[PDB]
Amino acid sequence: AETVSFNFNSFSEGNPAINFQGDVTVLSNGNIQLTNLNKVNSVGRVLYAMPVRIWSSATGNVASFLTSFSFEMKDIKDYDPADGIIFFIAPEDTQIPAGSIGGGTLGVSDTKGAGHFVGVEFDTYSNSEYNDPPTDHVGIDVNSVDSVKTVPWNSVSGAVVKVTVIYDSSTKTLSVAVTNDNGDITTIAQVVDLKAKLPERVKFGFSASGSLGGRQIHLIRSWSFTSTLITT
Amino acid sequence: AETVSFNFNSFSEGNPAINFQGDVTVLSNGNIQLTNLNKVNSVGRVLYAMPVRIWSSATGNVASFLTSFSFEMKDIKDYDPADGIIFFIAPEDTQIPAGSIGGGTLGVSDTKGAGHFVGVEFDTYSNSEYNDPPTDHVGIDVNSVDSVKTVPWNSVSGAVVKVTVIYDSSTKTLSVAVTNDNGDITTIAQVVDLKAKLPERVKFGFSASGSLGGRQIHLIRSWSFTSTLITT
Amino acid sequence: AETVSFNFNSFSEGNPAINFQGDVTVLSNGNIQLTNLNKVNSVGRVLYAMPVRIWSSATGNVASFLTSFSFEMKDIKDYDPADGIIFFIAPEDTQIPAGSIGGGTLGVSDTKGAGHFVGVEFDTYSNSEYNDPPTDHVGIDVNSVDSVKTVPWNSVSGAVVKVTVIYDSSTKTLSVAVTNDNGDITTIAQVVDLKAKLPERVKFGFSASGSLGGRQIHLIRSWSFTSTLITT
Amino acid sequence: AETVSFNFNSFSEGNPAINFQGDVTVLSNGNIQLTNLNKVNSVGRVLYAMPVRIWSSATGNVASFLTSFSFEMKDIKDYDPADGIIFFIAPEDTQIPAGSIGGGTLGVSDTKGAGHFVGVEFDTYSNSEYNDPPTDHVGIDVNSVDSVKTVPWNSVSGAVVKVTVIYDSSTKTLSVAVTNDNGDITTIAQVVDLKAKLPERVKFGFSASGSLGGRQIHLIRSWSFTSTLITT
Ligand SMILES: CO[C@@H]1O[C@H](CO)[C@H](O)[C@H](O)[C@H]1O
Ligand SMILES: CO[C@@H]1O[C@H](CO)[C@H](O)[C@H](O)[C@H]1O
Ligand SMILES: CO[C@@H]1O[C@H](CO)[C@H](O)[C@H](O)[C@H]1O
Ligand SMILES: CO[C@@H]1O[C@H](CO)[C@H](O)[C@H](O)[C@H]1O
Ligand SMILES: [Ca+2]
Ligand SMILES: [Ca+2]
Ligand SMILES: [Ca+2]
Ligand SMILES: [Ca+2]
Ligand SMILES: [Mn+2]
Ligand SMILES: [Mn+2]
Ligand SMILES: [Mn+2]
Ligand SMILES: [Mn+2]
Repeated sequence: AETVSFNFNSFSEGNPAINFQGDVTVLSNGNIQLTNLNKVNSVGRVLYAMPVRIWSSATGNVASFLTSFSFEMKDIKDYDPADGIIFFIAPEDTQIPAGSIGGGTLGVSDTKGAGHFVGVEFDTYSNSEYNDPPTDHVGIDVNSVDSVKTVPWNSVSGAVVKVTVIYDSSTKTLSVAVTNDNGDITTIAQVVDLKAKLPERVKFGFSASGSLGGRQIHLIRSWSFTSTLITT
Repeated sequence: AETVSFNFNSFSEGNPAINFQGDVTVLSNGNIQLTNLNKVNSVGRVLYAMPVRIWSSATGNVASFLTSFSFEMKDIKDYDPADGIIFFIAPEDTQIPAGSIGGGTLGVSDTKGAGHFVGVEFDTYSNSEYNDPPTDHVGIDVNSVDSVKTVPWNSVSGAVVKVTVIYDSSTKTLSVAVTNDNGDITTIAQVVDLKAKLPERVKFGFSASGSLGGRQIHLIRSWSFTSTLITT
Repeated sequence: AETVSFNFNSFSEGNPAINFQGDVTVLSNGNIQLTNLNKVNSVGRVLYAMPVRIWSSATGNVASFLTSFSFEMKDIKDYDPADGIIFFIAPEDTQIPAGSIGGGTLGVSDTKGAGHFVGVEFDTYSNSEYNDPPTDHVGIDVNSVDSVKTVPWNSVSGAVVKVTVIYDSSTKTLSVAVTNDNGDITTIAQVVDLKAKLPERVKFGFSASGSLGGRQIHLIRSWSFTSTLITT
Repeated sequence: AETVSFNFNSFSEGNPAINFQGDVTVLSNGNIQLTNLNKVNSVGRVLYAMPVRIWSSATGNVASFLTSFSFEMKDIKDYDPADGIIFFIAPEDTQIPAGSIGGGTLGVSDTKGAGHFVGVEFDTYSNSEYNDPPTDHVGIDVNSVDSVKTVPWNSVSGAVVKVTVIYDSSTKTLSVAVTNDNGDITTIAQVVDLKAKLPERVKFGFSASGSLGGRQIHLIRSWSFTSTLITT
């Protein structure tokens, strides 16, 4: 079997295993701050440097994975807490969209909200142009920020949130479990054929964005991942 | 929302939060040993004392849950390592089947392998009478030990295994991620409508069994659980 | 360590984790109203269903706990605002006293004011037969409503009151911090050996009562609790 | 009554309500980092600017207070995680000791471990010269880092810890409740006569320190406080 696994309790700038793109910054406490609070239409993204092979054209197998991470979003004075964080999977050549308006595109799509990626979003702002639900929410995105499926959620300022994601190759099911600060959990699952939406080699990472009037702190505190592809 | 959550790093006999049924024993190290190595057709089960309400007839909602636990199986001299452990959900009145033959019924079904429960089994013995696969395996069981779906696996003696289970109420999907000793992960997912197979109030627990010639150590080391039911 | 913890932001009738005794009712907003405004000598009690083990006869250890809750008392027309709320700890078999006269017994003691419990009372009526102080007050009760110790307080109609309680096993000190509507805090502490007054297994809950002429609204809005017993 | 209350969800440099002393730094996420990871014998302290009157020479009363705060300690590469954090109360003229060696003095005492303060310490290093216990611990300090009383504890890297403290004027009891990451709580209480150890006006704050080889991240995330002195 082909297995890739890593664990980050703290991040550091200069670690060859991580790729920073945009306004990403590494705080003294090891946390990653994705956006710059003083920039208009800010966008920051962090990726695992090494491309992971999620499927083989030789065998036809797709890999399974288990990943968990914790994040924190916090309100800043005078600005609307926006726009949110997104865990995504994209081709190995992925770069922040050219002329990115930040904001509701979460730093992964164009102005229409289209792009080439698959991901789970923790959206803290209702963008009517992308058909966002009227409340904070978690959603499964397949090549667009106009979510395929969403579920009501609640973002608490200064709260450490924990997430666990499981992808089962056989059923092609992607399920997420979000453990809120108060103990409550929120789940969402959707069938996504990674083999038909993405290429053999891909990169995993997080992205966040803001606008002119919408800004807040987007922190990534830890991240562990394991994937296994049956090579036979 | 209605949330139930608990965390067990070590177990102790005398804790009103746990129900012991059968040959269950609590070791000095805080571990739970499910079966008795000196008994024929031994059976031991441990349940969370408080019944959890997984669905409401009033609203029609089903709860979502996230649970993780670690176990260990170890070979003993002269006996075949059998038969395995099973994480199950059953009605609040659940008791070890009358005249239980232990063995391949995992302590949850009658001789035909039928019963009233939903669970995930870590089977270390191929019982042809229940249509078991020819190797160790993980399987989803709905009211029977003749698994609805299974996936090849490998039980390593003396190895601590970790499991994470997510049930999404919306899709009614139950997904499991098993992290082996060597780092590799095994997953299996299946759609199970809990509202149609079980009653409003249920109990969660683990069960293990042996036979005359099949016996091994079955240990439960830790267990954390959280469920949330939307009451609206 | 043996830890029991729960959190209630809202209560609902039908939740197996809660035991209702007496005139208790669950409002549409999730609050619990303890007494019935239309009944003479009304009494209502709510308990956490699962019995908690506060001490072990095996080791000799007593547990420590931290609990916080918020309540509201409101005046109704023509009736004297009485009699008050009481946070108590009693044996697992605890029931409203037979032939309870409600009133100044707070639904936990007999006519002489004796009973088997430990609790903190927020008394809004001076009952001279139980040697009550001449003003509203908070008191520590050990098997009697004739308080071991009391401190002047002031009950404000329609005001949300917050309370935090800490019990330190080592010193066997029980301290209470009451945060009034206007910001001021009131505290009271007393040494109470739980191991000598109560049995190994107990139940936690609140109780309220009224009389013929004394009636008012008694609301419980939220409640969180955590206890840890060192099992070694 | 005389009441002083404040609440900090995030800290900012430039807020006249806070006094920074030493290597204190305010991160972009609003957290306060007490020590400098690149300095030998680093020391950082933060105090509430306004002096609080804990007792009156006119009446003879002592104030009661309820305070809660959350912190985080994190391991850095190559350095021993030391030395810890301390919540303290000292005279209004309090300054970092002259020629402070940092380390085991927690930035509040001289080399002998003597000083003029009262506080609760979260010690992550056993300094034999101050008679420290052999494990991590919480302790009550009265004018010395050679704790009057301590209790075993465990510091988990990257874990958000919550603490609640209550001081009852009548009994002169100070009790602390520490809620660990895994849910368990730790408590410690001690009788301390504030009126005989400190002057009428004092200042509240936190302090942290490191040495040459001992360094780690010390963060203060939030802090709320309320004190009430009966003026009559
Ligand atoms: C006016 O633009 C909108 O501003 C919001 C905050 O107010 C969000 O950032 C949206 O993404 C953005 O489109
Ligand atoms: C006939 O006994 C069989 O023995 C095995 C070990 O050999 C297992 O325990 C099987 O369940 C049991 O059916
Ligand atoms: C005449 O009965 C009294 O009524 C009061 C209000 O007037 C309180 O309820 C007292 O407990 C009760 O003894
Ligand atoms: C010899 O210096 C010591 O270093 C330790 C870490 O190893 C701690 O910092 C002690 O306080 C300090 O006294
Ligand atoms: Ca949005
Ligand atoms: Ca079998
Ligand atoms: Ca009274
Ligand atoms: Ca020390
Ligand atoms: Mn969205
Ligand atoms: Mn099987
Ligand atoms: Mn009274
Ligand atoms: Mn110490």
